[PDB]
Amino acid sequence: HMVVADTKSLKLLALADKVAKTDANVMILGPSGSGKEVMSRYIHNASPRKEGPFIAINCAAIPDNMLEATLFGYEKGAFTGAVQACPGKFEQAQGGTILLDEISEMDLNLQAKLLRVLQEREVERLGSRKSIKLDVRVLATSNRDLKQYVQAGHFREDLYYRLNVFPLTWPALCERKDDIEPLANHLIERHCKKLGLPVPSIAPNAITKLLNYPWPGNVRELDNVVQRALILSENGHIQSEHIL
Amino acid sequence: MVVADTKSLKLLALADKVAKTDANVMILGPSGSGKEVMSRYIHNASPRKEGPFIAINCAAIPDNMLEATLFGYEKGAFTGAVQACPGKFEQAQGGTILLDEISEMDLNLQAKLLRVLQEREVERLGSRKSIKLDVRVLATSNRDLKQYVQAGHFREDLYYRLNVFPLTWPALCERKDDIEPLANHLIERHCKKLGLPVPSIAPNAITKLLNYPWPGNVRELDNVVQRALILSENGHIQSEHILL
Amino acid sequence: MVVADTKSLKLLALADKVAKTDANVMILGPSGSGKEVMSRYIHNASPRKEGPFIAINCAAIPDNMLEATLFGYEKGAFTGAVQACPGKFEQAQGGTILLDEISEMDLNLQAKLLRVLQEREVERLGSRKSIKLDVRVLATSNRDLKQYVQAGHFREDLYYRLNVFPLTWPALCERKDDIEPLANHLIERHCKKLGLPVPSIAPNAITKLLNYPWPGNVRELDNVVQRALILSENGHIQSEHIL
Amino acid sequence: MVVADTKSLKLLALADKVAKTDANVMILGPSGSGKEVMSRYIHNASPRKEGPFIAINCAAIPDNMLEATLFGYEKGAFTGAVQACPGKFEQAQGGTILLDEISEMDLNLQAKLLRVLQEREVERLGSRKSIKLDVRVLATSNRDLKQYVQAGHFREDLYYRLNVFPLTWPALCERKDDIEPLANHLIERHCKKLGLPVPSIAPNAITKLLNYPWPGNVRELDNVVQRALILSENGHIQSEHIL
Amino acid sequence: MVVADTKSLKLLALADKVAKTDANVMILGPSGSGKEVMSRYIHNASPRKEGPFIAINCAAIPDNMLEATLFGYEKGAFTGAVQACPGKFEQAQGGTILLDEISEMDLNLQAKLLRVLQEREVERLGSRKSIKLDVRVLATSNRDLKQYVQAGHFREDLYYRLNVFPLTWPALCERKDDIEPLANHLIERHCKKLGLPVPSIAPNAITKLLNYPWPGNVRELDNVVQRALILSENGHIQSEHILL
Amino acid sequence: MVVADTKSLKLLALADKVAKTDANVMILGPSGSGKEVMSRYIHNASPRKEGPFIAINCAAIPDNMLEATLFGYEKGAFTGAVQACPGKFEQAQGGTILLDEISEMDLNLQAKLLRVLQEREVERLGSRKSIKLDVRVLATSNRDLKQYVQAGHFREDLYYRLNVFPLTWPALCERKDDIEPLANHLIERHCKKLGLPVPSIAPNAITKLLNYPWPGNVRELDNVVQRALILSENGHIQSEHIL
Amino acid sequence: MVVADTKSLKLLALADKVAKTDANVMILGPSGSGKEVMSRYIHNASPRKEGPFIAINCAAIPDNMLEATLFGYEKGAFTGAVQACPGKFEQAQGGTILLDEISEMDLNLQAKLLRVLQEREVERLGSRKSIKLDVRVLATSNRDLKQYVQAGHFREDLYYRLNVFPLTWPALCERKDDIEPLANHLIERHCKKLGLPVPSIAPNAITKLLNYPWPGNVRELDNVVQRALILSENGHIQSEHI
Repeated sequence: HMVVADTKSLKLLALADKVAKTDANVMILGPSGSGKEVMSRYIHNASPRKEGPFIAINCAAIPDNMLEATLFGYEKGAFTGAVQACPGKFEQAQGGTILLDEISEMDLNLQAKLLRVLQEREVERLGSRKSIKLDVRVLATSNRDLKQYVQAGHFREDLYYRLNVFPLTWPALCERKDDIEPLANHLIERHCKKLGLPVPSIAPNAITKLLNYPWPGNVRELDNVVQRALILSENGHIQSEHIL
Repeated sequence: MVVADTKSLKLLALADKVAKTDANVMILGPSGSGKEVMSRYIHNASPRKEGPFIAINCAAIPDNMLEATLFGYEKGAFTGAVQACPGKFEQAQGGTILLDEISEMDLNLQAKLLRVLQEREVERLGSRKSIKLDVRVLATSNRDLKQYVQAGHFREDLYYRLNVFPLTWPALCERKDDIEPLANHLIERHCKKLGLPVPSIAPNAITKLLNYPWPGNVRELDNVVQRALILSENGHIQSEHILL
Repeated sequence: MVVADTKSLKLLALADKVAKTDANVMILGPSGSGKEVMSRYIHNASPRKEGPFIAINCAAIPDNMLEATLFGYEKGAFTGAVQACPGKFEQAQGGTILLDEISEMDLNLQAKLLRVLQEREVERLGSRKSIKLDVRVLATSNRDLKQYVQAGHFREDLYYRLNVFPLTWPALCERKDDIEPLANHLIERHCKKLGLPVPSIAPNAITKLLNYPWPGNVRELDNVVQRALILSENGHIQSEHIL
Repeated sequence: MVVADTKSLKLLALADKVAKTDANVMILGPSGSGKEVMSRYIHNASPRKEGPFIAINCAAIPDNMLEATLFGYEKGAFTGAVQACPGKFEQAQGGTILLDEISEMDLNLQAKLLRVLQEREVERLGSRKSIKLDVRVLATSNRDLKQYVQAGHFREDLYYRLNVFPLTWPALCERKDDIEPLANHLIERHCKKLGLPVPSIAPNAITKLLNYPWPGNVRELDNVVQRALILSENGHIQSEHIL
Repeated sequence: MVVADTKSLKLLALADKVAKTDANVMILGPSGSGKEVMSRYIHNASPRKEGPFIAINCAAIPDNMLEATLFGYEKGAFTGAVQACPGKFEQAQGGTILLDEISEMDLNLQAKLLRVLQEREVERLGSRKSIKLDVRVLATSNRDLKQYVQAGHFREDLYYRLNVFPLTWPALCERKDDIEPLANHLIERHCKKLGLPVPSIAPNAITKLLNYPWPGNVRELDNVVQRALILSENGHIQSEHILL
Repeated sequence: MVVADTKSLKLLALADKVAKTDANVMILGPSGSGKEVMSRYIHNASPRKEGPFIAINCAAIPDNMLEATLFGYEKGAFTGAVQACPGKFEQAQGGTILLDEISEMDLNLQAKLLRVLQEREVERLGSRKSIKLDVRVLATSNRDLKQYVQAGHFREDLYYRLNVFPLTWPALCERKDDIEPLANHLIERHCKKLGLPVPSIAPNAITKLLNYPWPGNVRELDNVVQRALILSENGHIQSEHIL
Repeated sequence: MVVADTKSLKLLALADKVAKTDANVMILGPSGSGKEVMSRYIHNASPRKEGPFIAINCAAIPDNMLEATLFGYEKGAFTGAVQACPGKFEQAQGGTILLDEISEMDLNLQAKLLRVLQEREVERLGSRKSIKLDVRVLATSNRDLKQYVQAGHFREDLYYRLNVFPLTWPALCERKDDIEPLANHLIERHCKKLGLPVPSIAPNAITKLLNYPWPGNVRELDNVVQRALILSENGHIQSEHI
């Protein structure tokens, strides 16, 4: 799930263990593609809502301006092309948890709607007046300083405070170097199992190579380097290409 | 109805005065400083006590619906007006309406609100029928309205009409003696979901809370207090901007 | 008709003169200096006293309904017009219309008002039918209309027709003798409106009232006095800058 | 009508020469300086005196309706055209049309007026039917049309067609001998609608009027005179323009 | 055209030459300098004299109807095309068309004209039937068309086609000897539709007429002469205006 | 036109080599410099010489109809498409198409052309049916197309597709030995028109024609020589350039 | 394939390695430099050999139809969509899709592509039905994509997914040993598709070809060769860029 070793990273998980027991909103900060995904899934699994549903949406990746319709759902005719009814992500997360990835990418109007969801514990689909009662635990993510974003007038202050009771900052890779190697081995394992392949190991000098690179792209970059290495082929031996 | 600071107590004594009458009351001071309970207090201490109390945040109605929810509308009044709907003024009949963050109303909306205040009548959008009103008006603003008038963003005639009895609700750091009893209250109300309320917080944590400027006022305190309860139960060593 | 300052008394006497005539009267000076007493005073001194008195605030009509309100309209004349509706001029027939804050009309509306004044007729929006008018005109402005003409924002012919007889109602600090009878006056009516004995005003509170410049003129004074009543029934010290 | 300054008398004698002809006449000079009657004069001294006299102010037609009222229209020529309507030229058939303030036409309207002058026929908007015309044309501008041509705002060919016999009506201060009979005529015309015509009385009213430069010309004098009659209604000296 | 000044007479001899042919003729020179008749002179001197002479002023067609007037149209071709209507080229069949002030055609229009010139065929707006043409083209321009080409406002290929044979009709002050002969004609032409031809116009008036630079050329002269007749019969002193 | 200058004879020699093939030929040089003869010559020298020869001038199609006439269209393909209509490529089947002034196609049209060249099929607008094409392509530009590519106005892939065999047709002043045969040919064709063909220009007129630089090339020459004929028959110093 | 420059040979050896896997391959280098062959070489060297090979040039789809072409659509999806139409991904099921000049896709379209790679399914425009996908992706770009990312024109997440294994095909003046065999190949080709004549080529012409920097790379070489063939039909020296 999430295996790690840097002491700083262990402290974060201990922190995550404390909020997990409660139903507080968690904000996960840090660079994108740095592994915030599993920390979210980790929190849900440690929470009383573990058996409930876990729903994730990436607010920075929904095409055709469909973000708002995805979250809130809609009735037929709510907008051009709404040719059927569809339930929102919140409705799907009922009794469980919802992850709102890259939340800083919602427009102000959308933030106002999210704010009403949070304080009212209810949601209404687009083109509908009926409110649907909600029992949902909210996790979110931002790769931005949200306070800064508030002060620049792009993020609502009242929403910032409701989403920020318990911020956890997930470090970049270069400031938890002890997590490289268990991460890399986990990436290998993951990739080979999915392809139905024996999982190889990483020679010590490749490890060193991996430990002494700053990882501008963090884990997304690491996962790339590692998949490339497997192509250059099995049991990895300074088949590690950074920027050569 | 919580306070202890001498400054705040003088304010509630002034509240008591206006409450007796039907005068419009404008509440100034920063957003999320506690205003909403001043207004509920004023209503409770007023002869309209048994009447409805209706509030609206003019800065938090999405989809441009603020005007629609204030005045109500008839079916067809605008695109989406698919039904008739009473406005907030109608609902406050015989009681009190609180217009929070009034400084957000655009000039046209302001001109409509002025008429309501002058005629004690209101018409729904898409209707020519005026409804006789008996409503006590309360309002809040987090900005200096005199200035906003002088900048051409707020009607002068509306400012005076709402300015009979302006009460300024000071920032938290300017009423430091409210911080301890506020923190406590915030603790009990939060725990009031099968949580045994941890007491006061330890004296050193009191001190810590007293020696912080609270740039986010009561909203910030609430965050800090709920965060403290997560970290856990009967607090000592909790967190704020400049945690180290 | 509540004044005692010499400025004001002379003003009212001038107003008594136009009153007897059918001339357009323009009332200048700041808004919220209570120049509504003047226009209603004029109507009541006029031969049209028993006729309707119709006021409209040109600077306070929402949704751009100003034109439709003045001139009236037929069903379908513009989007939203689902009925016929008489204008303010029609309602003022045989009496007086008050066009408060007239410097706010756009130029197109001014041309229409000019034709109304010249032809003594009015057409509703979406109608080609003329309605004969017998209506006395009064108006106000808090702007200098002459400058507004030279800035190209106001028609010159309309200016001349509206300004045969301008009366400038001065700021409160320029008629300090009006302050106390005014203060007493609106105490009385924000007391009679609630049925209870009218309280006294401490001599020192008086001097406090007379020595303030009143940037908001009568509108401001009204606030101060209402506030004084809330702080309760016997003026001693109630005020307008805690600093 | 009603003049005394030799400057004015020469203009009137010039007008008598043109009136006998069918030439287009352009009358220059400031707005609200009395052109209306000089046009009227011209028509009365013309062989068409028994014909229609039709006047239109190009600077005062609301709602962009200038073109519609000039040329007329058929039902549905534009949105709002719910009927057929004769234009001003049709109404002037066998007489005279006055286009006051012609410099206010946009260029496309000018091109249409040019055609009408050339072909002596006119077509209603939304129609292709031409109506042969027998109409004498008079016109005014308060601006230098020649410079207006050079600024690109007025058609050269239309300027020439309308500039056969331009007559310049001087500002009031440039013909002071007119001011006293003008005042008198303004008073009577105004009192003629109920009251008895007072005299302007000796100078101290007259010379006061005479030593003022009248930036607003006769519209301004008209106002001063009406105001004076309010101040009141027999004597004078109570003339106000600065104060 | 009535003239003297040799230079004018030289022009007419050039005109007599083109007239006998079918070539396109461009008449240059200021507007309102008597061009309109030189073209009619060309028509009458040409073998097409008995045929139609058709004139359109490209700088004077209101409501953008120039293209519709030139080419004609079918019902519905544009909004308000409520009937069929033949173009000017159709009406000029077997005769001559004068395109006055052609420099005012937009580029699209010019391309259409070019094709008419090249194919000797025309098509009505909103139709694809081409009508065969047999039409002599005359044009005028009060501007330097070669430079207008260089300014990218006039097609080069069209420039060459219309300028086989340009005739530059000079401004009045450049042919002083035409003035008196023209003047009398104006007087003669006018008293024609009325009474006895006044002229006998003092010689001092002639001199006055001859020594004026005529900024407005013939149109100005027409004005002065007409004005003169109004001030009375038998020209003596006349205006331009109350001196300078 | 016979052609004689040394330069030109070599270009025609090059044209003959590429004519025997199916290669796209691009002809550079100034517009109106006789490129039409090069294109025609290539077709008549090619194996497809008996097939259709279709020319379009991309810089001369009004109403933005260039794409429509190139590709053809179905009824309804666009506002005004009230008919099906075959494109110029279809009409060129088994032969040759000349795309004159190709540099004028917008980038979207260029991409559509590139597709036709690549797939050797074409779709009419508003259709999605492919028509197989056997058409040889010739093109023309008066721009340097490489530079037009580097400026972002022309597709690089399209440039390379059309650039296999570019031929630069020289300006007139650069093939001076061609001026006299050309001049004679121009006169001769023009007079085929019942006019007897006027003899080969006086020698002095030839030298006059030779010592001019001809900024307008053949278009300008044709202009001059037609003028000369009007200054009638048999040419001397009837040649005008700038005087 | 068709190369002899050792740099080129190393490139193919890498191509062979990635070919046997299912990884996305990105081919960099200048446009008009022969990426075409290579994509195809990979396909034919991969386990998806006999599956369909589908190529689309993202820089060459007119009328803004790239999105429609890629994803397909139902009738009524956009204006003009008068039929249902399968997308390129559907056509490539069990095979390989080549996305040429991918840097040319807009951000919205990039976000849809990302979803296709992540979820291994595709919706037609104007439909909610997801088609399960089994397709190997190849891509090309003549731009430095990392910098395109840094300039904000390309999605970072999509960049990483497309670049586990970038291969950079150098310009012709970096692989001068490829030039002669390539020119021969074009001669062979462009006269196999004729009346089957017979080829040739002269020493001094080779030198000419070898000492030119080829700003247009392969595209320009092809013009020169075709042109030279026209200019004769045997031997040479008549190679042109004067």
